[PDB]
Amino acid sequence: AGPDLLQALNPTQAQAADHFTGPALVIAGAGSGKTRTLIYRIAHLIGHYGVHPGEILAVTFTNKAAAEMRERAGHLVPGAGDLWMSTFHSAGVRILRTYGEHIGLRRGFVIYDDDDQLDIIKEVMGSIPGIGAETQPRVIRGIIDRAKSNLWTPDDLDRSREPFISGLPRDAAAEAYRRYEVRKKGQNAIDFGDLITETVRLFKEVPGVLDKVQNKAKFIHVDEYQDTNRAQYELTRLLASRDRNLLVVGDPDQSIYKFRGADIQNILDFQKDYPDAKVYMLEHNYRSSARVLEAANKLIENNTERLDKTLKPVKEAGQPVTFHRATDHRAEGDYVADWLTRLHGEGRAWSEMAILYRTNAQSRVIEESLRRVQIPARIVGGVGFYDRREIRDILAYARLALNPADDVALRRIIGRPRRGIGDTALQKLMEWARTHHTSVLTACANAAEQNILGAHKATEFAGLMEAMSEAADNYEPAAFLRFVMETSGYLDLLRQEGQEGQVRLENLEELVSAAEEWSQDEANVGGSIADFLDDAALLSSDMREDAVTLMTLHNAKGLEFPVVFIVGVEQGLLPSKGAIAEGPSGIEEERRLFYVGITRAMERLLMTAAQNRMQFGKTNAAEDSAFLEDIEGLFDTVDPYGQPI
Amino acid sequence: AGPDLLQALNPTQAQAADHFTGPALVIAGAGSGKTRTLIYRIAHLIGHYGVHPGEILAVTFTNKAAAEMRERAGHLVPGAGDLWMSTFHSAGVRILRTYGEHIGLRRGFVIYDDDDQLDIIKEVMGSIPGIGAETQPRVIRGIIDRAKSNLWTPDDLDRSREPFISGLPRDAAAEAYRRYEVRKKGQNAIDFGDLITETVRLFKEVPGVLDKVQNKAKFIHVDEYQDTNRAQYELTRLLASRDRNLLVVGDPDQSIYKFRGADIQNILDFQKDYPDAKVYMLEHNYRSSARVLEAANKLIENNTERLDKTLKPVKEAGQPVTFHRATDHRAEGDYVADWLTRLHGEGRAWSEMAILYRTNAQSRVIEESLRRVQIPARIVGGVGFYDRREIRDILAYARLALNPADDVALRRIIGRPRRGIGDTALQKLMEWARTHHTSVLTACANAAEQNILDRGAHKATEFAGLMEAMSEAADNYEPAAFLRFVMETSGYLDLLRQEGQEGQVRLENLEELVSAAEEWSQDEANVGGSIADFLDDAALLSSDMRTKAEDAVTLMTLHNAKGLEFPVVFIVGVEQGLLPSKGAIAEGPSGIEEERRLFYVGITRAMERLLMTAAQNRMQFGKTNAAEDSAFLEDIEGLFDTVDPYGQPI
DNA sequence: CAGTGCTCGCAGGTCGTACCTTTTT
DNA sequence: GGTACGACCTGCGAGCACTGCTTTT
Ligand SMILES: Nc1ncnc2c1ncn2[C@@H]1O[C@H](COP(=O)(O)OP(=O)(O)NP(=O)(O)O)[C@@H](O)[C@H]1O
Ligand SMILES: Nc1ncnc2c1ncn2[C@@H]1O[C@H](COP(=O)(O)OP(=O)(O)NP(=O)(O)O)[C@@H](O)[C@H]1O
Ligand SMILES: [Mg+2]
Ligand SMILES: [Mg+2]
Repeated sequence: AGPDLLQALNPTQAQAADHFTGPALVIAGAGSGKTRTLIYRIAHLIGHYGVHPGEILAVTFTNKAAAEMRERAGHLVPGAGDLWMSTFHSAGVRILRTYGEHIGLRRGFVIYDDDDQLDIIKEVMGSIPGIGAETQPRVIRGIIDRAKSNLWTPDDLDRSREPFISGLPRDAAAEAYRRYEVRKKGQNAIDFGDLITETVRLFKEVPGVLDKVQNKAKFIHVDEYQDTNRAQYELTRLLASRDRNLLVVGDPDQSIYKFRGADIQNILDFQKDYPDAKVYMLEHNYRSSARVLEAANKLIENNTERLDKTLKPVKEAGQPVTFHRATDHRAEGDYVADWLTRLHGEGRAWSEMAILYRTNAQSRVIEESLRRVQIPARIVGGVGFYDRREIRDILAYARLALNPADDVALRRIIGRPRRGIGDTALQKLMEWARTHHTSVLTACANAAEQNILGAHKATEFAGLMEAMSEAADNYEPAAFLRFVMETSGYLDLLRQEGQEGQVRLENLEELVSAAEEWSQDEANVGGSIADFLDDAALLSSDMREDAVTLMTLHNAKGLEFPVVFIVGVEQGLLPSKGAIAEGPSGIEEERRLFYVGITRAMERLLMTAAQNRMQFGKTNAAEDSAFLEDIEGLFDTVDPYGQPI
Repeated sequence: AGPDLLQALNPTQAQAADHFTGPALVIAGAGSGKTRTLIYRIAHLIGHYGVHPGEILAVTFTNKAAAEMRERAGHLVPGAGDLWMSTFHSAGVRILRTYGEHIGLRRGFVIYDDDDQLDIIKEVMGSIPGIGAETQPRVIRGIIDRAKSNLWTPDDLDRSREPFISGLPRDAAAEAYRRYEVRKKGQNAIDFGDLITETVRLFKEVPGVLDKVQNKAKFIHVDEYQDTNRAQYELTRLLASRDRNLLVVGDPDQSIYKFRGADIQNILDFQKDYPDAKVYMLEHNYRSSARVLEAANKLIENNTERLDKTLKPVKEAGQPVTFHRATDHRAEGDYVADWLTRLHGEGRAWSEMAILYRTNAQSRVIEESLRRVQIPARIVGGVGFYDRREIRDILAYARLALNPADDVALRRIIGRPRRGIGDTALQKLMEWARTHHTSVLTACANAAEQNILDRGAHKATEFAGLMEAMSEAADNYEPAAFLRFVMETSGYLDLLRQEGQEGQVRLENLEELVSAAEEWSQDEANVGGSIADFLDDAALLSSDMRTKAEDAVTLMTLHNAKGLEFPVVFIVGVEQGLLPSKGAIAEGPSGIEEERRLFYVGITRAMERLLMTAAQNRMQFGKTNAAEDSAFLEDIEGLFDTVDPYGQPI
């Protein structure tokens, strides 16, 4: 043990990793060693001040940094597994899974997925006066999710500034959110946002529970605090409130989540909320060559009313930062394609390189261009593996197995394994659930009996589901799924129309393969199948080698690569058609995004643009990004083969 | 040298049974020993004249007479096994199964039922000028079957006397028969009447075949010759023509089949057709008590223009013949029910008794009144066991398995084990067979390929694939287990199992079909029997196989009864409108006289007691109607004794 | 370009109609 | 009375037309 702070950390990084008690703010620029300090402190609390691992909580946004830090502390300090380290939402689960029965969340409270929460909205919209038969359900969800991100009730939504939200009348939307709650609450179901707001509701209402939890978080670490919303803050303040051992780390230049409700004021107001906090500032960049740093510092400079802090380079100015405008986007794909294999020959490993884009659609062209040259590719945050119809419906059987209520799942799974269950019979069964205010699954069992709703076809279904329930009380997750896949008939469907479907059944076996890992894994000892549906539904962009890493500019936050390709630096993408109509605040949100990208590169940064670009079936002229003007003369533009132009 | 004639037969019976070569007619009244002569000649040909059994043929109308003459043979004479004994239609089968190719019947031609005849008709009658729904199919079937009973061709039908037939224009009906032939023919298929006409057609065109068959029929016997139709006669004359050893037996008073197309002239004109024949006449009734005979003799007496022949009773006048008019038809069922039990305790066994009725609907009432009292009931000629959907649909798989072109069977099967097979796709499949002149089966295999009958393209390939599996299982497999295969693999058991509460008694019948298919191949005459051989045997069955699928009262029609006898016989529904029937009355005297022969046959079945009944009211299919005594009881009045529900005169 | 919705045409089940009653291979 | 056949809904599937690319636990 005995990790001298001064050995692996510079003097102020050391003094901050030495902070023991009280509120602390660690505020510094990109690649200044913020996270690394956060990892060394965790080791320094245990080894020096003798804090027990079980007293420590460290929370970030994406689960990629969460695992990073777990192991990261380990080869210094054992007990990475004794530490509580995850996202706010993962914590939200664990807390509400242990304490849910206090607030009216019973056994079988579900995790209603994003796509899942649409069928709910569609089913409320008919009842509501605010209309467009044209208003997209996902617009209503935008309102709701963001509202719980601000920690507002439907009543607080009646009183919001704007008389119209998105496309809607203030009171209409509020009412949707008011009938959304009643429906989902009556299904014993909670959504993403609830995992935060409901926890905040748990600590305010039952103070004795908070007290017991704060024993597990005595010493509280938060990375990426610049991206925390009002809810997350409120949860944080409540967890700190007893011992006030809260130490948050962040950068304001890096706050890219505003669209989802990120509050830049949370990191910038930290000492107004905690006057007694200590403030540590890091001025040095350890990550990048001075060549890509000067480029970053000159870009972010253009942002106005930002805290101006020193970021001084510690590395010699490296290989010049380059940009290439290729006539086509396909030639942009081939430029990156080509220049990956070149850099490879020179000795760069595939994994040390990564491709960053504004929006996901940009990845399709990139892939095939890699595929062509046969460059191993690893895409992060594409169309999910758990998004695919194959896997999704199986879990809908899995959810409905544990939760007789879910009618959002019943919709997807009643149809595909064709039981010939009627369309008009689905409406009367919804009129059965409408008249009885009832758990829908039992009405189908009672279809032959009672009010008699094609009669028996329902009794045979409740029997197939009871068979899943009895197989849900006892049987193993890996083989319980198989039971479902088989006995539902989904596997007989897929076999019967199987030529394209055979690759679909291949996915379905892989679900058993991933469920083997989950079960035979170390943290899952005696893990329930309900615990698996939990862990699947919260996954960020390991469950979701030596390959080029494709992904979005947003996802990248917190990582670093020796070589980084930023593609689609163009007016309309970087700063986006949305962010252009926003006005200065919009452009300045983007400028931070482009900043985060630039600060990812360690040795080389290669950025590209296209003269023409296609989006869904029309080719359009493309203009260089306004941001390249901001950095002009800090980079050398390049021809498809690599020389200045 | 064994079977001494003068011991078991009276002298003229003996002289007749002694006839060896040349045409011979034995013509006598009821219960005279005509059939009883027929063995003793057959036995006398073998033991005395040294005729070889394989040279002998004996023919009748009903398998019941095929049983009679087989038992009569075996239980009375050694070496009875090779004797060729069956009906005309059964003969037609065996002859056409052996020689068919000479006349253009391919290997494995299919034998259609009478029900079967209607998918063919319903297919053709849309194209012909005489329009349907006014004219239902079963009328057109009536013409064709009767046309071929006369041995006539569509052209001959254009030349019939009547300008209208049943409800139809002469040439319209003729045209339907002309397009029914071309259809049936193109399926490699033939109906019953063909089993005669085609055989007659086979002997006329190819002489060398007739010659080879006439070796097996050198000596020919025909019982019940009075009921033979024009075709049957023509088939007989041809089989006789070479050696002319034909001996026919019969009674004119007994000719009840005119509606069938029976020729009363055939037995009457025998010596005009065979001027060298011998004519033996039996004047004695061995069967019945003098009391049941006098009643018969005095009834038939009323018929006019019939040959007058003395039937003199040999048995003392027995228990008086009784008649009872019960208020209801139910009380008539109850009177029969009641009096059966009575006759039982006094020592009569159930089987010695039988109940005869005119039309089959009369049996339902009777049954339950037997069931009530719990009297064992053996019903002959009711709704067939092989008529039932369960059975019939399985054999439609069997037929179609052997014969790809059977679109009459395909209809009754393709949809039953629901395959998603198109209603509207059946019309496209029929427009495929209409456009291609093809058998239907290969259009289903060619579904995914070719013209692609879609919205279910795969559905048809999976069908023809289920049928090839039935073809290969038809290739080499046991009849018993081959049907099981069909029952399972078609999914017909699956349907009845799934909705199985009522369908369990149905899947029980399907067990019985495997049971009789098991009982059949175990049978002695079936050695190395093909399943094609079974379907042949099944579709020709008269009113053993039908009755099986003991010691019981026998229920059956007056018609079927022809040729049998019982010590006790009930005759029910002797009433104006049943005996002689509402049709027979409208026919006028010829009709009246037919029915009088029909009633005559009933009376002459009874050995010891005949008991006849009537109802004052009779329900048929809803409304209860006033019922009247039959005008025939008038004919026999003072001859019998009326009775009350308990047995004494009113 | 693609994923989703939404409407046409076709399978099968259930429910109300007409005719039945001659008789058999 | 019984059956056998012809007209009425529900049910599912495969070519339209359509419509959306921000960014995420
Ligand atoms: N005292 C040090 N000596 C050498 N390297 C260091 C030191 N401190 C930090 N680093 C390195 O600096 C790099 C980035 O550190 P990091 O913790 O990721 O900063 P960060 O602020 O969390 N990055 P970001 O979240 O994007 O702003 C890592 O490669 C560290 O190894
Ligand atoms: N010579 C006889 N000796 C003893 N019994 C006889 C003699 N002749 C006839 N019988 C019996 O009387 C029955 C009637 O004769 P049978 O020929 O069988 O009926 P049938 O003459 O054909 N009447 P039917 O069948 O209505 O035309 C026979 O079956 C014998 O039982
Ligand atoms: Mg960091
Ligand atoms: Mg006889």
